[PDB]
Amino acid sequence: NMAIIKEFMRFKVHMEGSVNGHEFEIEGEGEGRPYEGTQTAKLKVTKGGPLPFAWDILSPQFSKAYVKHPADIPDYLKLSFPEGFKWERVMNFEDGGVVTVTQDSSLQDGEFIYKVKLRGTNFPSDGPVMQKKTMGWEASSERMYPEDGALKGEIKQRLKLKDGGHYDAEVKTTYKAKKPVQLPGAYNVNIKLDITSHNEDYTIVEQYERAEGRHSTGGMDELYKA
Ligand SMILES: [Cl-]
Ligand SMILES: [Cl-]
Ligand SMILES: [Cl-]
Ligand SMILES: [Cl-]
Ligand SMILES: [Cl-]
Ligand SMILES: [Cl-]
Ligand SMILES: [Cl-]
Ligand SMILES: [Cl-]
Repeated sequence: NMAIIKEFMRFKVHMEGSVNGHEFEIEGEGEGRPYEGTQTAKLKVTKGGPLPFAWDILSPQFSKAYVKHPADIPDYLKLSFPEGFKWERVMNFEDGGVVTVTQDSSLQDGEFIYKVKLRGTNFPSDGPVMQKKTMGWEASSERMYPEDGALKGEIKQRLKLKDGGHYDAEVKTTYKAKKPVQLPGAYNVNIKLDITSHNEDYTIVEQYERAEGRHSTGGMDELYKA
């Protein structure tokens, strides 16, 4: 609703997780312009810091309410509020690392509330994640489509490395409204996530993300719709 999701919205996030058995907690808050598809966040490691792995595997887990949509693509996730939605993600990294994530999103007292759980496993002890050799995500295209009564997204997601190379992951996410709301058809979401600042050990980190939905069919008529 245009009433309940305002042009500027704040959020609080809590993550509990483990990577290669190393347990941690993160608390953060953020803000942005949901209909414009822009947001920032500041995250703080509150337990298990400093983290012995790349911040970059956590950054994409910290807000799909802030995606710009053409007027004629049902904004399924915005419409799930105030009750909200859940998402479940699997990231298969090319060296056998795996990240599984679950998230609950709701709207409480006019603020989004995000609860995240993360399990990262089988990262090579001397690979770029555990050795902190990553340098942020390339811009991504998430292919969205409805399936089994939920909204699914698939990404071929690419991390830049300090050595000039790259490090890839296959990602699939299911996004499911807690109440029935109309699912969209297939379309793409262009995403760019930046680490804007961090302290030396990444126990305080600031992110920015821009995300915009675009039609993937419909030709010039649907182009730049909205
Ligand atoms: Cl407003
Ligand atoms: Cl506010
Ligand atoms: Cl979306
Ligand atoms: Cl493990
Ligand atoms: Cl390890
Ligand atoms: Cl970055
Ligand atoms: Cl659609
Ligand atoms: Cl478009």
